[PDB]
Amino acid sequence: AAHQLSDFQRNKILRVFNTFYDCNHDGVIEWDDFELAIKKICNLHSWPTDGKKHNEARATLKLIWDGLRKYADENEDEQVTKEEWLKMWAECVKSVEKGESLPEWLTKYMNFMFDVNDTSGDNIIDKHEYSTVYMSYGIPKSDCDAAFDTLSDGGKTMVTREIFARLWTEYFVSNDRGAKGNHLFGTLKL
Ligand SMILES: [Ca+2]
Ligand SMILES: [Ca+2]
Ligand SMILES: [Ca+2]
Repeated sequence: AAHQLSDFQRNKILRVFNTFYDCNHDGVIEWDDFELAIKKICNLHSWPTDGKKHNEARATLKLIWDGLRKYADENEDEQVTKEEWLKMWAECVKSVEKGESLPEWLTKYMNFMFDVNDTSGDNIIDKHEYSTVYMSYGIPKSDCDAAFDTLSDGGKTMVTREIFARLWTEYFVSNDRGAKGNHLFGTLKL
């Protein structure tokens, strides 16, 4: 009585491990991966290392890693493995299906990524801002452009902070292959 992750769900959650959290592709998340993530973003947007954007990104990522460790690092080595990661997500999905909200470190990350996408600062991610960011993570442009149209409902919805936040939740927990949120980090062929 209860339940595991479906193949669908597990693979969506491993995809994000591999592409966005494990920046040195060694199979585990560590503070070292976050430092890398920080360099990557500074390079993308041309932020100087000792600036306030950089320093605010670092501070935010520290809180996020602190919350992630608290949630997932069961053997307390300051390293989160795919094992630790999936075990945690199993409980984060269930808790979400029962009304609870996602963990605070996760919402923090979502809001931080929204901010990273929305370089114009107008509270809207546009198609160019979007592919600029996900293409930097190895997502093909054609899967960025298709995903954007899906996410914005072919332009009927503005991808604001709140819309990004809802889509974000749906990516990680939805078991519906027709959900829009499935394509938040590039088109999934389904
Ligand atoms: Ca790593
Ligand atoms: Ca660990
Ligand atoms: Ca914008």
